[PDB]
Amino acid sequence: NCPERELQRREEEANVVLTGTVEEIMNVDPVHHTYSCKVRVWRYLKGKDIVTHEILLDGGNKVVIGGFGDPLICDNQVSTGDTRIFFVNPAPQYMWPAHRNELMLNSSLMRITLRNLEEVEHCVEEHRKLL
Repeated sequence: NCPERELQRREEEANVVLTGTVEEIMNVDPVHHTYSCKVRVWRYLKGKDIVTHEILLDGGNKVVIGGFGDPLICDNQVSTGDTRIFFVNPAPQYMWPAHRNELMLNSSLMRITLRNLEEVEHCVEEHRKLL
């Protein structure tokens, strides 16, 4: 078993949460031993406004996500054609230019099922109620 933070904590530590399809595996980051992929976004579950103002989208619905293969994350691998729920954050400036204009994976990838979609949306809405 691989220890994973509670859903509550994960939603809290990820400013952007989206669903999408892996279209292409891109380059490797030899320093952190991770890789990036081009992902066609379907819908945002959180942080859509953050992506709109800080990321230059390709073709209007495609983004690059990096950090796959990270040892700190339990479910961290993908192949072309995979569909998942991604918990990510825009890459900080100190990770530029290697990860410039990329969203970085923050916690385990989740499969696309209505149960997962419902639970994640609820956790996002609850955290928003404290507002």
